[PDB]
Amino acid sequence: VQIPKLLFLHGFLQNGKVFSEKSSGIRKLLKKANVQCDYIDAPVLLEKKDLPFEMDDEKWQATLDADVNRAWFYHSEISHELDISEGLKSVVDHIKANGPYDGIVGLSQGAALSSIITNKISELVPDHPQFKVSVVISGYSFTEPDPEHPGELRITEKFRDSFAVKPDMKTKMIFIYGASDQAVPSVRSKYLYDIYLKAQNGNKEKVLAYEHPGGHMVPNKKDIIRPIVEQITSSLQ
Ligand SMILES: *P(=O)(O)OC[C@H](O)CC(=O)C(=O)CC
Repeated sequence: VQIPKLLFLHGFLQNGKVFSEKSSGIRKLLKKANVQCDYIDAPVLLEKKDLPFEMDDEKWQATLDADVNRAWFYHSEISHELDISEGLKSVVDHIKANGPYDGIVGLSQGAALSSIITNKISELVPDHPQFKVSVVISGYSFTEPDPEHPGELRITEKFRDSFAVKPDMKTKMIFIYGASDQAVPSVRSKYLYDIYLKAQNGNKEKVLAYEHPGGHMVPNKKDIIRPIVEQITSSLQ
């Protein structure tokens, strides 16, 4: 005490409260291991037209009532169109005011953003050290078709620096993805995992991957979340 602290970044169409509810199992284990888990809300307030999937008026009202019409950034299928400035500043401001944080945990948009923040934390928040641990749940990077490599993807130029990982990072990366996930197919999370693995010269003790059988969700099954939490707590020691 003060005990280690992790910052949790939710996914598209959630908020801090809902993410806390969805991550209750992992949070229970971390709290038992004397780790503090902080949840914050994404700043981009969505209108119905900003949804990339169908939803009726009733379900949209329900979304409004729950205060979950939120994103870290507007969705686009075209990576060069993405703008993370507001969401990034929101998290950075929070860390400035409430840090330092020993680690970070992100889901889907929150995981794309948490990965970028992991890469850049010491530049974004002067005097803040590297994270000890970064947990990337159903994450992805801002890829596009590679013109000279049909069928292959590259990171869009706007975000090349953002997803660049320096060699010899102290941070332990923990990737989590669901085998059934169709919102963010695991190929995207593995693509991002590979960037870290390469930067760490193939060291699977520093860059870890856990696949669960489920879909686009924070996993809760004992046999998956226990080893994950063990890896987090061991990095914090
Ligand atoms: P992530 O969940 O933040 O990004 C993936 C999609 O844009 C969001 C999504 O499929 C949903 O929010 C589904 C409910």
